[PDB]
Amino acid sequence: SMTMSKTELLSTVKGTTGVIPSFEDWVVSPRNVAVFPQLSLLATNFNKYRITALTVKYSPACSFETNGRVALGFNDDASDTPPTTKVGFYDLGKHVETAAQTAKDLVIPVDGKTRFIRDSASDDAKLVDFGRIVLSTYGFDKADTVVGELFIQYTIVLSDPTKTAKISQASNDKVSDGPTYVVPSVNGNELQLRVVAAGKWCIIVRGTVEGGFTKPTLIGPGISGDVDYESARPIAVCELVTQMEGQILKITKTSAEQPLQWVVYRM
Amino acid sequence: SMTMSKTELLSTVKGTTGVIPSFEDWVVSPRNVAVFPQLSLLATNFNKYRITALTVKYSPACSFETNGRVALGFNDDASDTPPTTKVGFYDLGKHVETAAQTAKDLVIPVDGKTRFIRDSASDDAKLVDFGRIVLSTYGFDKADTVVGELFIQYTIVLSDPTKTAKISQASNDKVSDGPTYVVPSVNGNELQLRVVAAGKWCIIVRGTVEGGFTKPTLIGPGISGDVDYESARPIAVCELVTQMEGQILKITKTSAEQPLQWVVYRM
Amino acid sequence: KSMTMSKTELLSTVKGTTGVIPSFEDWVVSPRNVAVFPQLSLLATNFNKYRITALTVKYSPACSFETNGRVALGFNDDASDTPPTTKVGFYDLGKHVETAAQTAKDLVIPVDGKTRFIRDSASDDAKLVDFGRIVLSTYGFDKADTVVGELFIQYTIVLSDPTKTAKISQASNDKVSDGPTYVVPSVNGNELQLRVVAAGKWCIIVRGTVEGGFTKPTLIGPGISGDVDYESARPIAVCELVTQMEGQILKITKTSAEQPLQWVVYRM
Amino acid sequence: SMTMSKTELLSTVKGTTGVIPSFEDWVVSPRNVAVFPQLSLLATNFNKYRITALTVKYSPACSFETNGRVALGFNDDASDTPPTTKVGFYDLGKHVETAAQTAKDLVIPVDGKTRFIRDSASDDAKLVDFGRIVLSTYGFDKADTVVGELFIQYTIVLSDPTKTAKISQASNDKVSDGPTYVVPSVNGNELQLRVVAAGKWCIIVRGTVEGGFTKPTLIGPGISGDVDYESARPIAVCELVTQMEGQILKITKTSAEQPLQWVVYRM
Amino acid sequence: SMTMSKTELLSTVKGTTGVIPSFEDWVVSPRNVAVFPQLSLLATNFNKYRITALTVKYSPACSFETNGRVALGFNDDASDTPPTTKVGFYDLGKHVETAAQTAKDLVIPVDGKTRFIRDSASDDAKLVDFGRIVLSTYGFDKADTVVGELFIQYTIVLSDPTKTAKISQASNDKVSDGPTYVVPSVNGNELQLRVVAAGKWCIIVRGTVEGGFTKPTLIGPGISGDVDYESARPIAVCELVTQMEGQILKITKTSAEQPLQWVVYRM
Amino acid sequence: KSMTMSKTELLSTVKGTTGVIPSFEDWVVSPRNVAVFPQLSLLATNFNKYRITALTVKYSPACSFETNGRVALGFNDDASDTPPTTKVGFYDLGKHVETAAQTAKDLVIPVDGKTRFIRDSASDDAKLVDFGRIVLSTYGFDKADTVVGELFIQYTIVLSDPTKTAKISQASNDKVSDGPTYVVPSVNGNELQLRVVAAGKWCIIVRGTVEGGFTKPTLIGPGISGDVDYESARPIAVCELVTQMEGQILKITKTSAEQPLQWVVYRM
Ligand SMILES: [Ca+2]
Ligand SMILES: [Ca+2]
Repeated sequence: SMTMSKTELLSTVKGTTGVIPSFEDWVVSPRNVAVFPQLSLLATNFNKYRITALTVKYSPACSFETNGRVALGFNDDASDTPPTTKVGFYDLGKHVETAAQTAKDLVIPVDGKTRFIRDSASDDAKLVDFGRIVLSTYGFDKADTVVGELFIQYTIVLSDPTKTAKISQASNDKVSDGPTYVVPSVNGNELQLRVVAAGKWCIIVRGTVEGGFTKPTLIGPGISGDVDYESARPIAVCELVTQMEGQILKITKTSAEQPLQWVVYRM
Repeated sequence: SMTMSKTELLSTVKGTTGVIPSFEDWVVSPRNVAVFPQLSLLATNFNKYRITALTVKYSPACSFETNGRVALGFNDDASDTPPTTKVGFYDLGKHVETAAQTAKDLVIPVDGKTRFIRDSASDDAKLVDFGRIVLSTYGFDKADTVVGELFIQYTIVLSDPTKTAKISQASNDKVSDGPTYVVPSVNGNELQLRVVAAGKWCIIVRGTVEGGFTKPTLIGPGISGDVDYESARPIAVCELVTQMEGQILKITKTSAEQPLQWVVYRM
Repeated sequence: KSMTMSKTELLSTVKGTTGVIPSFEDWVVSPRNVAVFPQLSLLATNFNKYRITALTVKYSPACSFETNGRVALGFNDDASDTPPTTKVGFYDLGKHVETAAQTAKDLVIPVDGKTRFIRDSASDDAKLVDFGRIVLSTYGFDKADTVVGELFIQYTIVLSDPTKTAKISQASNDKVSDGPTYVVPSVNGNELQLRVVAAGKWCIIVRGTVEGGFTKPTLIGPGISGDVDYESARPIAVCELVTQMEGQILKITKTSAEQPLQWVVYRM
Repeated sequence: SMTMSKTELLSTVKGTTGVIPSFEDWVVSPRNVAVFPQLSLLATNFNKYRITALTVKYSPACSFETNGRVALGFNDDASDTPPTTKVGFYDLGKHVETAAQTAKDLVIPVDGKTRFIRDSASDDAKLVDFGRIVLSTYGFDKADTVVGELFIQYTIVLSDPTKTAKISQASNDKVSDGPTYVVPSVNGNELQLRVVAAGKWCIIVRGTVEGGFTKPTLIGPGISGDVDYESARPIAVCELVTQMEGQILKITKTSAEQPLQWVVYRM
Repeated sequence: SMTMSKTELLSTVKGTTGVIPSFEDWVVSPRNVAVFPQLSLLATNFNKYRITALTVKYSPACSFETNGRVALGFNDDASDTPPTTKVGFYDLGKHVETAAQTAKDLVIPVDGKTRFIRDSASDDAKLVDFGRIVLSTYGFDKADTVVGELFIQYTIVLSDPTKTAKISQASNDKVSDGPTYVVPSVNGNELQLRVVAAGKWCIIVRGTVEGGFTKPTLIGPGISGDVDYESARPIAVCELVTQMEGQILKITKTSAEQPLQWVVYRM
Repeated sequence: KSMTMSKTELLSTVKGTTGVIPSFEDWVVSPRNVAVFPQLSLLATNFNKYRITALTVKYSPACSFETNGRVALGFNDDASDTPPTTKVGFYDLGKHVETAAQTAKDLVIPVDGKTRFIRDSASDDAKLVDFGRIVLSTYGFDKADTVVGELFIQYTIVLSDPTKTAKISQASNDKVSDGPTYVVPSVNGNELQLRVVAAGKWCIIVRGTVEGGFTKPTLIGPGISGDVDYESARPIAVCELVTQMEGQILKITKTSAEQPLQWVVYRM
């Protein structure tokens, strides 16, 4: 029985211009790297968890002369889909809105329930996950631009130690019994790996042919690293440092090539 | 910060012939992978530790006809030289002796002292390390034959949470500031990477030539995996599984080739 | 006997940092570290032990209008562990505090009741002698080089074991220095860098073997000026420098034939 | 003056065939190196001792197919003759019997009497010595084969601090006023120095001729070291390591040569 | 846990003429023979020590009509260098001065700290050593001449018994893990071994050639012994008795000879 | 704020003097004078004013048998007036005390309640800044060089006006120094003498114009040792000295063609 209390960096908050609503959601399970960078790592060694305390804090990093609004909401059951309308968010159990340049906390309620830590995709969200967090942004007069970050302050109890869950993520991960460090999106012959959280990582891309795929490319600011590429027996070894959520690795293969293979290790 | 109790596998025990004692030692430190395969991982998230309970147990697995002595000893002064004489060993602070067919437990005494956990070789062993364990054997009928294993039972309390440590080991680490997953051995153009403990690993070997080094080879029963080799820009991606301590990855290079680079990740 | 002092001192001047990538700065808390205890360091020279009873870092803004940016402070009591390199790493520290550029914030470092030896040299065991390390981080600003605010340390220490005065000059004791850590070196092959820890007036002397020995040294940094007296005969340089901000650098490159150079630093 | 508790190695135990008992004895005295290898050293700094706890434990190391009896006995009258008969042995004050595969402990009783520790043979055994221990074996299938070792567990309190005793042994000591590290045996021109216990020693042999004696030779498994020999002014400097009791240094001399001189230092 | 109280002879005090200051320093660690002749020997069997009481007593052995002054000082941390100016000594934590013909005590302060007994040169003085003693002499009107001696009166507690540290000192002692009985100083082809403390010793000098080195010579009063020399295979066996600190063994080799070898045993 | 300190320090070691002619030694009482305030001088560096409330000089003998000799102490509050040269002159001082070699004696210097500025440099008005001058005198001994006793200063001072740290290095400011008076020079035509005021570890650097400039410097005194690094190319000397008693001397002789040499002194 291990009790942890810490305030970690959850995500960066960028402004939203326009009129159509913009949403970002999370989930809340200690297995989720996107939410608990460090905690997820400790979580690999326990079967259960119980949250004693939980608060999401919005910490502005912009001037007082900044327009815009930031809203946070929480939902009891992770199985329900996030809101897709500004009305839905508001009909949600709890929500808080604040001016972009003003700090504000969302203190999430806690049941005494102790539950299993999710093992795979086929697990029941209602039984294994805690809830879901939602962020919304509007009223800014400048596109993507950081205005603040939100930190997660928690106190959860890990228990029932067990064998260490798997630490690497692979292309052929059956039932996603592995962690989710990166999420892929395929657009024809172009492949995109989106690094879910900030951190140090190592990704290995492998191919069949030889022309296979072109040397991969790093998309977005806040991502740097070393890309070791070798055409013959298409292979790339990328040692990256993502200093922000959602950075991108882009690889383009030949129509000749079969879908690419990859693994991600935590550095 | 909380406590943790588990009994992990430490090492297998092979026979030794003759009246002349054969030794093995381990320095007790939470970041020493060799002693705490699982725990070492957890330990990379705290600055201090305090062991409250620690006992080493020898568990036989051999036939009752075996001959031989198996003895355990502990010295709380990790900086002092390991014994060399049979008397040297028995003159240690605390020791226990038994026959190969008979189980025995060495229950180590504890100081209530809380201490910083080692960041690198250069930290003072007397300030950071708990002590040293010593295995001694002799009098067996035949050499390298397994006769039992020894497990480590503990209860330690981690504290002073902090920034996560280096999780990967590279061929150019700052005075052992990274975990020691593997220990290199060189004699000419032949390189050996001794894998410290049982587990799942991924090792990457790089060169700088074309024929720099030949496809690497696996030594020892209980080591297996895939060795993905490519001569052009000498590179090998070995995804291994080791069911026993001290297994070996052997790689030979061209007299022309520069000394190799390697990195080892936890799988 | 033993003395107890309390004082506030300027720790640093904060410059803006551009983009999403964090910039870091760190300080090791030790009574003889001039970077942190300008005046106290002198006094500290006459005792063997110290105990900190109160310690706080304050950030005070110098801007108030349209200035965006994050300013964060963190502390780590394991003075020998590596400094952070990642936004994540930093926030995972034992204690940290965040703020926006135009809003003041304080970091109160927790204190243990431990009395410890004051560091006599670069080879002392940091875990035994140093109190901890302080870390500043900045990123997210629009303008590159502008002063945004200042950092102050407010302390209360107790000096205690009296002895003969310690060495006041730092000298290259063939890998590792000898006295107060005025400068920290880093060798990069044939090139040598001496990082002058704190702002001040200093005098450094570099020596060699071979007459060709090393090239005339160079000053790297916006806040380092001085007079360099080079003599390529018996390889020697006498530099009287003026650092007006922490971390400036003195660069020297030697001949592959030349042995590792030696040096000394006097406090003017 | 303070107390001390330790369990030291006493001797190895070899088999004995036949129905006729084979014996071994040891006189319990803190300066008797044979019984207290380490302690004997400490003991050279006090004038008195008092044993509060003493137990001899036999620890097997043989296969369960071995045949044979192993028995231990104690007699608090060190001056009395050791037994010769099997009944003689079992009629002793306290004894314990066991089989070669089975561990057993002889727990010796204690008088609270505090006594002077022996300075030399001439001191009255009844006034100075604690008693005598006896090992007996018989019924084994084959002769000199090791079957276990016996350790000595004690708790004694030293007192009446004084001037340190002689630490070296010379070939011309005043009625055993020096430690007995070695015991000489002579038959003609052949000299044997039996090394009493396991340990590190340095023996020096001197002659008085030119060819006085040949380079000395080492007898027994578990004895090793350097023998630095020089014929002109017959001299040998042997730095040995003995991993077992009763090892032998053998030196042969010229019929002309005078009986040799030797000195033995602790290493 | 052994508690010792004894008053042993620390050193001889000789007069100092002239005007330039004269200093002598010690250190204070039970491993230091120079300070604890007998105690150092017992200390070889324990890992830790704690000083309960400590006083240095100056005991004059000269007439009342003797001019001169004697001063003693102590420093908390053994890492700091001894004073090199009369001002430094005086700025020291504690100091006491007395007339040469008058007895005087220096009672050193004690922390409750229990620390490890130094194991080698690479140990941390601040963590493992107790402090440092300094002696100064001046105002005498006759050169080297004994005027008194200083005795050390202590009460320290030895604890955490372990395997016996090494007892001999050798030329090739790596990291000085051995005791320091003698300190060498080389002046070209002349070698000097300075016997640190009074006591009985045995030193063995060995060479390569044959002319190797001339029969060694004893320098200083208060040193006598037997020197057994043999030219062929340069070897010397010296059984000495130093009745005072700093006596000297002098050996001169040929330019032909390589640096000499030697070991020192405690007699 | 302001601090008050009390401490006893070794002032000097007394050697016997032969004959009827007196030997003299003097000290100028000033908080930044290392000769008198070894440890305090460092602290004094952080204030502007001081006030002495208690001051005593003690002579303690080191002999007791057949040692003849007079030992006398005197004080003068006019720190700028010349030191005595005559037995008479000395005894005509404001306050003096006499004793025989084997008998201890104390001199208690009277105190005024004046708070004054601490001397920032060699050109400060002694009457305004210095407290006074102490004088030792000896003569009448039978043996020439033997230590006869020691001198100690026992004081209680109040430091008070806090400011930025003062200069710690002394530099030849073209006739008259700049910082603490570590050394006092006297030019005798083409020869220059630097008298090192107090025992300690020091580093001195001498420079010139003409390549021939000046001869390699010499150490004058029984208690001065060190390493001199001479380079007759660009006339320069780098001396790392060790004075183990007050008043040792560094001698340098220059070319008649050479301009007055310049120098600096660092405290190690
Ligand atoms: Ca110190
Ligand atoms: Ca001023």
